[PDB]
Amino acid sequence: MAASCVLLHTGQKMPLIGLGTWKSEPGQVKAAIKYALTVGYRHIDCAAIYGNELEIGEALQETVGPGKAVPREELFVTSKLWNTKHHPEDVEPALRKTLADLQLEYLDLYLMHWPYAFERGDNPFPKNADGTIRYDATHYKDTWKALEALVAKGLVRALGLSNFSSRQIDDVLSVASVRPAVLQVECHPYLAQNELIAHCQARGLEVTAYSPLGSSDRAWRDPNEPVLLEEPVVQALAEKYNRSPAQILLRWQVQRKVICIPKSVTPSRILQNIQVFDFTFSPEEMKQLDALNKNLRFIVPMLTVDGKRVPRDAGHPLYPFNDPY
Ligand SMILES: NC(=O)c1ccc[n+]([C@@H]2O[C@H](COP(=O)([O-])OP(=O)(O)OC[C@H]3O[C@@H](n4cnc5c(N)ncnc54)[C@H](OP(=O)(O)O)[C@@H]3O)[C@@H](O)[C@H]2O)c1
Ligand SMILES: COc1ccc(/C=C2\SC(=O)N(CC(=O)O)C2=O)cc1OCC(=O)O
Repeated sequence: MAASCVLLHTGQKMPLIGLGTWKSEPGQVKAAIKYALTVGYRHIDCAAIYGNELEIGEALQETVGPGKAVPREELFVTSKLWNTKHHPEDVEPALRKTLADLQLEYLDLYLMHWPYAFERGDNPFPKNADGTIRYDATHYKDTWKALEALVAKGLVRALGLSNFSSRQIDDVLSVASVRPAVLQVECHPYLAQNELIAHCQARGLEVTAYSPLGSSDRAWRDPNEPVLLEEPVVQALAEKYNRSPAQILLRWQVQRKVICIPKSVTPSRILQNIQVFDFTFSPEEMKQLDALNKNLRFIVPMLTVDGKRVPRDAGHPLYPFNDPY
């Protein structure tokens, strides 16, 4: 293991650096997984919705397990339950499909991808006549209880939440027999999540930062919005430390003890992204980076409806991002 860890409340050690796999396509992801594991990654972040678990599974079967290059117990694998699978009856089949594709016997962590549900079925984006999303009203508290049964079946070691707000977290905690262990949200110097991180610390949830590098090749970017990797302060620190802008972004987080899952398919970047535990920022440098916070969220679900590109879910009563945190 190249990265250091944090201790989850379950007793699990979670490496502070994991490999993100969103947009890592079938035909490239297998190579990315194998390279990452070889250079010391022991944490992979996956999701059914990314459309690549089948291929990730082939890589893990080659590389991980008895008689292979990496012992299964040394590997931390996260997946996520997609929006169409919030019904208590659909939770186990969804997980078992993910286990099958990944060719694993268990996950180390399984997250509820969003608090709100989509219509049950085999369309991951079910749509109305008008082309807007068709929702299902299963409450996330009922989904949570069904996720708990999976821990009892030995299928998942830990559970957590993705894109939940502080109120929704507290709502889950009021009924949780198995406590969420991790919250995964967008986090980087433009969206520091300071209040939500503090909230999680108080309740025993470790935080994972998704899009820790500003997701710079995300679809339909605003040309007027800044590029986090081009941030002058970041470029300045990169110079000073003889490191890449990406390493500065990741160091800032792991110095805060925030787990980061940067995605890359480029072997050199994969390697450099885990090499963030051999330098330290001064208190003044941390302060420079903390000053960049500006409530700039890059990852907002979007849709094409009637010729215009619109927020997918922003109007939903259960949308997480409306509260202050
Ligand atoms: N829970 C959720 O709703 C959710 C949502 C979004 C993301 N996530 C997770 O978080 C992971 C990471 O977030 P993300 O994929 O949105 O974006 P990201 O990790 O912030 O950035 C990925 C982009 O940065 C590039 N990159 C990687 N390393 C670099 C480096 N060292 N220097 C310069 N560029 C570099 C990648 O290019 P190359 O790959 O071409 O090298 C890719 O274009 C995802 O893969 C996914 O696992 C979860
Ligand atoms: C593969 O399915 C997905 C499709 C779209 C998204 C969300 C996106 S994609 C994208 O370019 N952006 C940014 C934006 O719309 O400004 C988003 O907010 C997220 C998806 O997966 C959920 C995830 O990233 O974990």
